[PDB]
Amino acid sequence: PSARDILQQGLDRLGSPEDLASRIDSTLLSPRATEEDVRNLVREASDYGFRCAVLTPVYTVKISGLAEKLGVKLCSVIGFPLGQAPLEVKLVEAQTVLEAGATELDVVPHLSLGPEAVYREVSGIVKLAKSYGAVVKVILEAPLWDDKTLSLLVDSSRRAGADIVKTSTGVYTKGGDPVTVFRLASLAKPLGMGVKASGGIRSGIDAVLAVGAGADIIGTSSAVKVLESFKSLV
Amino acid sequence: PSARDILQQGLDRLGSPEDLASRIDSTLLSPRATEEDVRNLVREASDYGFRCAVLTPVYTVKISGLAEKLGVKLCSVIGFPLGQAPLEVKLVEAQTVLEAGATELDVVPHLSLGPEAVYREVSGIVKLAKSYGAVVKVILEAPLWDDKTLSLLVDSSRRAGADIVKTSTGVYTKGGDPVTVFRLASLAKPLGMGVKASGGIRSGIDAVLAVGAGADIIGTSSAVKVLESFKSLV
Amino acid sequence: PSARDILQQGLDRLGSPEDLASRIDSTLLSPRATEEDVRNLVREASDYGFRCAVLTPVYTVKISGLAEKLGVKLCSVIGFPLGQAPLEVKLVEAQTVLEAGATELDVVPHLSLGPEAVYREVSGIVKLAKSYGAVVKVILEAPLWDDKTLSLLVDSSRRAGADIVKTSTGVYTKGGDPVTVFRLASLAKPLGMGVKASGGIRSGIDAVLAVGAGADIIGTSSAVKVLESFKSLV
Amino acid sequence: PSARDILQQGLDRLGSPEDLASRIDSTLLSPRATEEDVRNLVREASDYGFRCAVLTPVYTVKISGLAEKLGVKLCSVIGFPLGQAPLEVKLVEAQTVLEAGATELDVVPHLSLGPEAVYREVSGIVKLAKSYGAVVKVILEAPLWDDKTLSLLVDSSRRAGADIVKTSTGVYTKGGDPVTVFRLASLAKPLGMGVKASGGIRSGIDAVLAVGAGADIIGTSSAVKVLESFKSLV
Repeated sequence: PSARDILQQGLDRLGSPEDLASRIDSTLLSPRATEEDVRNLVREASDYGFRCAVLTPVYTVKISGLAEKLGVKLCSVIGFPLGQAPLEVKLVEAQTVLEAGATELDVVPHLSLGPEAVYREVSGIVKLAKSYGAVVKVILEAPLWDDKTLSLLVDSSRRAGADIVKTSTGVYTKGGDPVTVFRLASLAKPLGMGVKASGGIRSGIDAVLAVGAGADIIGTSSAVKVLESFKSLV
Repeated sequence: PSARDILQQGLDRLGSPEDLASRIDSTLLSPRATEEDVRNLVREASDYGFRCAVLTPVYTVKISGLAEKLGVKLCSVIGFPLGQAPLEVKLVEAQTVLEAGATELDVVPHLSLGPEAVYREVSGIVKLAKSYGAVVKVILEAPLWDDKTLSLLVDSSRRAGADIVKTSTGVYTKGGDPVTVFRLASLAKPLGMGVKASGGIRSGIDAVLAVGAGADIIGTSSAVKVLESFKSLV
Repeated sequence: PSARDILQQGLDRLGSPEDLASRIDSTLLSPRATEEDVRNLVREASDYGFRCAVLTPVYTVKISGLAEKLGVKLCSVIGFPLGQAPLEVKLVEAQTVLEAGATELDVVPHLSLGPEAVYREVSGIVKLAKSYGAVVKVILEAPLWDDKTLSLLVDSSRRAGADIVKTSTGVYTKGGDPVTVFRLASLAKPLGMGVKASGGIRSGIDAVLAVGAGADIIGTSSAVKVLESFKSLV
Repeated sequence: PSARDILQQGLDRLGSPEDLASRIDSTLLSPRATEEDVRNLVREASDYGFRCAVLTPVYTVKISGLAEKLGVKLCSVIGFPLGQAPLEVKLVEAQTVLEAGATELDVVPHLSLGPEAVYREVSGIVKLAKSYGAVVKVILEAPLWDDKTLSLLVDSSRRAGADIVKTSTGVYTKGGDPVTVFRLASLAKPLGMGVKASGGIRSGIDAVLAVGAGADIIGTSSAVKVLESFKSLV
């Protein structure tokens, strides 16, 4: 795609602030995040109509009550952000979050073990997830691998039953840029998988470019600012 | 302007690679730059049809012969990048480059001395530049000032007779982003002055966004990559 | 302490490369780390006589056989690096690594829930660790808190029965610098707890400075370079 | 040298705060620096006994009166920080500063033109400088070149009549670290040239390590903090 292609595609897909808001997974995954910050995250998600609230396992559970009351979908990260705890540990972690009402999981598999291990690991998590009717997004840290390796990873995710593939944890890499988004999307979309872009998305512009590049969902810890920035540059 | 506004404005103005190449001030201002590098810069500027080649005073002089032969317009930075040498020094520097054939000057005034001082100083080099029919672009390091102060600097530049105002040196600040570009453009355009965006412009998308925000000229040390990036994202 | 004080204290404690190597927790906690990399880490730990090898739960388990064969002590990070999975999850994770032979745990508690919560949580893993005669190092992300808050965290760690307190995860903060190390040490040592410095320790000089500031143990992903750098600056 | 060597050497040379203060060239070379900041720089230089005040040409001239009254030696940067204005322009610049009372010049030659050009250029500046009994420090941007090239540069400076060689402009590179300081010192000292380290020196510790590595003079824009940091770590 050309530069013009990505800009035009973004414009074709985001006609209104509501369109953008509906694609944003409002996130809070900071070592400093308090219960108060989490409450504010969920309330604002409802206030602005964001796709869902993304939290760590503990806060997902603690805030599930309020989220249910306000009708805010909850997404929890799993084995995040390093992803090198054993499969059993991630399942116990996913279980507690699923039992609490979380309907989506942003999973970090043990990527460095290779495509086959990722397939076996993700399949195990998707299995638990399906029993709750939960959606699984697989974080692939795309900036770390070449295309051949990213393809193998996307394919293992597909074969595992995953719905969406995510570009980055936003910790070890950043994947909110058009190039990284396109690298993942050019592989995921043909297979019918959704695409989530995350990492450094701070402006409405950043958001529109990511969508134009192929992202279906926008992950960001600055959801409100991204939305306001979309409406007005300054 | 909204995020959509700047994207659309960028698309409306840059329909072809030629349109882009025509607005690009291909630059080389590095402590590592060699004569060989400069020859390559000027030759490729000719190859790609870039707006001009931007160089330091010494290389502007050394390459003037080649530039003339290949029909490449030359632009020299003056008092770059700190701008705290006295006017007398800057005038001697400009005089030498003008004597060599440079038709544009990207001047860094002693900004921190205040709007009035900038007015007097720029009025001086503009007077000199005019005798050679050369254009003057005033670098204002926009990211350093609030809107009130930037307006004062833009106004002084206008009063002094300058043609264009530039967002940044790319050294002490980076002003290639849409917000910075708009901040300057919103003030300068109503006054009939041109706007040049510089600082961190590495992709074709960066270029299109800067133009959409109001930049007439794009300054970049990666002219070739920006152009190729414009044609193909990856 | 004065700058001279920390330098002198560092020199007084590290007379030989062996003294240094003996205080180094050779670490590998990367999303890119492969089994091969881990084998190399453990083998070189043996070669250089490093204090132990620090790994993620999965690799701690996979390498336990080799580690035992080469007589390399194993330390696993727990709930690393964000620490916001519930205690139950962290306990399962620790249990598996302890079952494999790990004798030390570098634990990341859910710091942002407050001192009291940290006390209860750490008391839990310490109880488990004790049944295996394993040592527990509590990561406090010192750079994130003021002295009053850090003191509260140090005190909770002490009350919970932890042996050592660690300055940082090396991910959300970097705590290998003398100031951070002293901030922690000034609080922990008077309480009889050990101090581990981690985050950005790349040179032998970084190591000596951290020890001079009060670090008993040095955590680093560049163990070999730190040692060689200790022997020769260049 | 070993890590211990550099720490011990620093301690041998900096026994008191006064020792450190006497080696510090208190600097202010910011695009934001105002006349008020400059006055404060000079007053404090006297207050703490720093070696001298380092300023841009314009401020050197504007503050010379006060500096003379307080007995504060003045050092001006020349052709700083890019160094690619012609020799004649730098001489006019050096002249105005010398005529004002500046007794030291921190010169940035056009390094990328090669050793021979640097020799011819520096000789020209040293010539003007000697007539005022002024000292010349030649900035070599050491981090940019290999040892062979740095040696050629140090030798051209020596042959040119320069007194001191400086590691960095602090703009295009940073040379306050032990490694970079040693690289320059191991070449300069045998030839009897002084050594100035600059770039990122913010702590008393940073200062002591640089001296231990061979720096005779410490350039820093945080002179007061470096000195206070030397006396007390926190």
